[PDB]
Amino acid sequence: ARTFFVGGNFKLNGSKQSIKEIVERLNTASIPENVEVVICPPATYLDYSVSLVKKPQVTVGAQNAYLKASGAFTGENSVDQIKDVGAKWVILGQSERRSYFHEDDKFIADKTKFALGQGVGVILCIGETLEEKKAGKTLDVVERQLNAVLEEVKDWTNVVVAYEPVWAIGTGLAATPEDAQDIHASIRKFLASKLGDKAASELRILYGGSANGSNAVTFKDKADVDGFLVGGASLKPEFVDIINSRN
Amino acid sequence: ARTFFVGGNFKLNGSKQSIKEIVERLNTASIPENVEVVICPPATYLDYSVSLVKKPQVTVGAQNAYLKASGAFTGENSVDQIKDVGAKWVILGQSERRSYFHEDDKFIADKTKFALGQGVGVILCIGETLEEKKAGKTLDVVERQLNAVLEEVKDWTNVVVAYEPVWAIGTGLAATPEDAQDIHASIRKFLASKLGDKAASELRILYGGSANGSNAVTFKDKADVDGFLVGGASLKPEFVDIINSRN
Repeated sequence: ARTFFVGGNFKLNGSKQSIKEIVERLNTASIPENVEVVICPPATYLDYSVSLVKKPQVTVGAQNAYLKASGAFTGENSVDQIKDVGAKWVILGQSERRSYFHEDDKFIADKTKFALGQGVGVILCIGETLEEKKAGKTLDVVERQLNAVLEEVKDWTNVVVAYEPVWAIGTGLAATPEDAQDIHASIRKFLASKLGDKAASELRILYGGSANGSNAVTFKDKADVDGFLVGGASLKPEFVDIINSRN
Repeated sequence: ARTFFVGGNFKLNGSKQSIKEIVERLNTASIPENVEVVICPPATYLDYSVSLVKKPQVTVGAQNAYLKASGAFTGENSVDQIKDVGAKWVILGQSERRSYFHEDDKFIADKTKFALGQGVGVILCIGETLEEKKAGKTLDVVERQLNAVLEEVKDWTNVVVAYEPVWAIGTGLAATPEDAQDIHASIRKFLASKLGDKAASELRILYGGSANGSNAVTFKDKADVDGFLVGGASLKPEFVDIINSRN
């Protein structure tokens, strides 16, 4: 049906030694032939991380890039440059970009149609902050985020959606598998009625936010929870345990 | 006296073969000893550029970084990972960053304090738009931008300032050798106000705004123009002509 995807966002972490030891353990882990693993390092180690990977199921992605591949856009990342180096994914739209780094939904929307225009796969994130949660505004916000992408992008084959309760981001208190299933399935029938039942049925919807070694098995029999976006334990050994969580 | 300095801000531009092509031209061309050349590629290509650099004057620097070193800040570059890959400089303030990406002056200041503290040199940019230019806001804008820094950073030994007349950067006109001289000299004495004659006497102010092979020699017997922050011509081969403009 859909393939189980485990994305590992490293974040502003990782040195050449630590990238050596993480992608060394992934080449040594015993994972299913039938699993999709994307490690997303800081751009300063993407080229290195692709030198190091020797397991076919693990491709490498960047964590942010800009919506034009060349020019005077100092400080920025480019899809063409990460692609040259051999990476196949870019995370667009993290709780650590939109809040702090002032990324407006249209900014992510336009960014997401140029990336797919360029061959790369996108990891798109959507998420409500605890007050939007306190006021029963979760779906109302997620649809608002998705709809800006939706007004721009119409083939979402190489798109994955990453739902991140902002209040579960690397706090240690995740959603329960049950709470997460409801919203995932809600996002999918919203995305059925906006894209088709076939495309809504192919799209992967990753849960993100305090996902870790021991709680991944509780999300084991959750149909609309197609994988995981692992931030904090992406740089821990229990990362293979979240990749073998349905194994 | 002040050492000649030539910074090469590549912006969002390059590929492995281009950065290979470019570093080899400097790796073998005639360049004065005691000139200071810093090439600033995209973050993806920083590690490789350092493996490629062989001519000692030439160090690599990153085009932008955050005010923290590790953590939850997706898409950001870290002062330590640039150091890890071996770049010795970070362009900050630079000017773009203020316009499209909205970096306020104090964001820059704090990022300069932390950056120097981390032991990485700062190329610091300053400048006014055509709207502060025709209004006659020029000097009080730069004094505000520099004052912001000045309150945080109280040692300026590994700082080079860059004045990008924003009415020139990528527009394709270089505001004269004469009014350039006068803006640098103005801002050298404002710094001397805030750090004494001593500090100001050794600090470098580089003219940014369209500098190139054909014209870098008309900035030659200009005293306060201590170097250049080349954008576009860094890619091109006249970048070598600009390291020899001052003979």
